[PDB]
Amino acid sequence: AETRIGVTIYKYDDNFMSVVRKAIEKDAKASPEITLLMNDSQNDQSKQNDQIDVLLAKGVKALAINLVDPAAAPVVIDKARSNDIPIVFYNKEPSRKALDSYDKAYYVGTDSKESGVIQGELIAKHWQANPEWDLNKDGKIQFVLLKGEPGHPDAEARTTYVIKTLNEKGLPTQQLQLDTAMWDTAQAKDKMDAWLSGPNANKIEVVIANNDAMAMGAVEALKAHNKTSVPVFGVDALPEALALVKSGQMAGTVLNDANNQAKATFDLAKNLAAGKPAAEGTTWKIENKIVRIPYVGVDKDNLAEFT
Ligand SMILES: OC[C@H]1O[C@@H](O)[C@H](O)[C@@H](O)[C@@H]1O
Ligand SMILES: [Ca+2]
Ligand code: NA
Repeated sequence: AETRIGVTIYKYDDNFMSVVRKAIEKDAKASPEITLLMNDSQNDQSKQNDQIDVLLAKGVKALAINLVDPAAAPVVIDKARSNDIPIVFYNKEPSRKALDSYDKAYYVGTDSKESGVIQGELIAKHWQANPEWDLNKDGKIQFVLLKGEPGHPDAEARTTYVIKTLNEKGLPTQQLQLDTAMWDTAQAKDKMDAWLSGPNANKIEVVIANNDAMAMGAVEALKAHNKTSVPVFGVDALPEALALVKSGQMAGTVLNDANNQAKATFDLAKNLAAGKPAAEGTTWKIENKIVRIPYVGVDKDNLAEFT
């Protein structure tokens, strides 16, 4: 006996979604009647759309979709609803209007703003404890920021709220550079290397990255330029970032809870595949069809909890 569930990951080479992918597959092992059909959309929404057509033709009873493009949620909804197939969107949040457009569309993710606020609180905490970080002694944080994908809710909120949080805590900032590296380590290394080769190089006091993968690239570029005392902040708490916090090569990150997002996505998909209320028999709190899993700030104080 078997219930098929189709799953997409927007790109398997995304560091964070690779963690989520493995956690989904691990959780599915405990429900041997489920057969997961797991797909790498390779960062291409048209490929994902074709994959969804195949999954529906192969008789999946639910879809768990990590969109390539958040704006494509209506296309996916239109495909799934033809035969009343439920969708748990996850990690890339569709619009409220898209979620409300189909009774069987749900979302599992995070409060994106919370991660920006926590990151700003972490930067404030360390800035206030490290007066030497104010290289030009002007009382302002001269920073560069590595942004995630334009329009991605986590990139937009982390970028807006890290700065609002710092400023509201009484720490003025000066944005020397702000550009996207598309969540990617190599793009971030190249972008940081360019900034370190230009006129703002010696003015940079803090590196803020919307994720750990981009922070890791910035760390490499800082090392190449012998700027290892410029602090770097990320988001996700990837193992590699936790190792950099331990060595002092990153100042802080924020746990993006892949384990519980994967478990909630799988649990909701499994209930919906059976025609049951989405959170039945689970602890997940659905609020207007959305589950949000808390972020947690991580630095040297609480690092031992995570390694
Ligand atoms: O959608 C993918 C993105 O999701 C974000 O929540 C993670 O912080 C990023 O690392 C990841 O690249
Ligand atoms: Ca300064
Ligand atoms: Na994992």
